[PDB]
Amino acid sequence: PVSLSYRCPCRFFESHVARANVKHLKILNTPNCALQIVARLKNNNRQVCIDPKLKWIQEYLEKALNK
Amino acid sequence: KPVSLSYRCPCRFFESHVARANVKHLKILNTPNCALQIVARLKNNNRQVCIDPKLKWIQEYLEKALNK
Ligand SMILES: O=C(Nc1ccccc1)Nc1ccc(-c2nnn[nH]2)cc1
Repeated sequence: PVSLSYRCPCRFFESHVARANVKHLKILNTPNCALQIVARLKNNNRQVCIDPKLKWIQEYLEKALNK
Repeated sequence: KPVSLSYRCPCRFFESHVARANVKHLKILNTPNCALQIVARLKNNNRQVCIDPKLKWIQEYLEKALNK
């Protein structure tokens, strides 16, 4: 089958994930995709794509970086 | 050690020469007790390595993911 770009592993996102329920975030190197952010959740150990506009993500990433 | 028994921060060492093009993804650990929270999974060899948070391209990489 023909493919016209690399597939985006994230097609849908969750908007109601809390920072406290995240083991880690993964930021996928898929810059042409709208959704690059995955969370692995603490309560069940599953991965979900998450809303990149969640304000807590920004402070989470700033703290990781400004070290 | 199993993780359940580990008190050590996960990243012992970091790498400063990881090219953006060789990164499958960055994993940002939720470990505020620790200095190094950024792990890259590499495309060419599939290793996970901790990376220097001052690596040149990381900030722009992360900002682009957010700015959609
Ligand atoms: O392989 C790497 N590290 C490692 C850690 C423990 C044991 C053996 C090896 N690092 C690595 C970093 C960057 C690149 C690379 N190639 N092109 N762009 N980045 C390849 C390997």
